[PDB]
Amino acid sequence: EIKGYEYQLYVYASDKLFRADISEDYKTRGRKLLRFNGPVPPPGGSGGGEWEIIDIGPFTQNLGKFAVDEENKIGQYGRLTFNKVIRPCMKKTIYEN
Amino acid sequence: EIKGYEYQLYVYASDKLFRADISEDYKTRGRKLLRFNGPVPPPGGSGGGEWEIIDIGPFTQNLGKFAVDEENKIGQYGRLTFNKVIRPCMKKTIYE
Ligand SMILES: [Mg+2]
Repeated sequence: EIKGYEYQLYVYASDKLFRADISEDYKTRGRKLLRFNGPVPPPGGSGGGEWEIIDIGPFTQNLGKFAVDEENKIGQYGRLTFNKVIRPCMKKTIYEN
Repeated sequence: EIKGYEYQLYVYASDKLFRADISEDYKTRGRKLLRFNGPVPPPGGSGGGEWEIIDIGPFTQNLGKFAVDEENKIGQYGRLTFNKVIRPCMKKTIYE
């Protein structure tokens, strides 16, 4: 049976974007702020669309390897070694309108 | 009808966690790194569970208000005024 939930929210406050991580008890509906960090970059890039959770199989792992390979051309964090992609992996599909 | 895709990935590299935002064009299949940011905290808390996208209706807006009200007790960023929660909003279900 459900023990509770964790939520990850992108919340604007004072015109700035933050990531908030919240825990919630199923039985009491009592809530806890786990983390509040930012400002964070907005999700996505261009175009409207709907977000979905996808699995983290080989295709998603190779997207992570792509991202690290590209970042290593930039070098902002030094030379990085890809380890793995973790859940959740989110995908937005953008339809031409 | 499909223009392309965007991905938001949590990727460990050199044992540090980063958020990577990637675009993919449907017609060319080309991929672009939009943003790479971190180190970031891992999503969720301890314990496993399954993630889903939820809507940003009143329940979700009130979670955002909860968060801003709580953060305003500490004040690491000063005093904040809640504006809104945007998409995507993610929910992880934890089972007993
Ligand atoms: Mg959907």
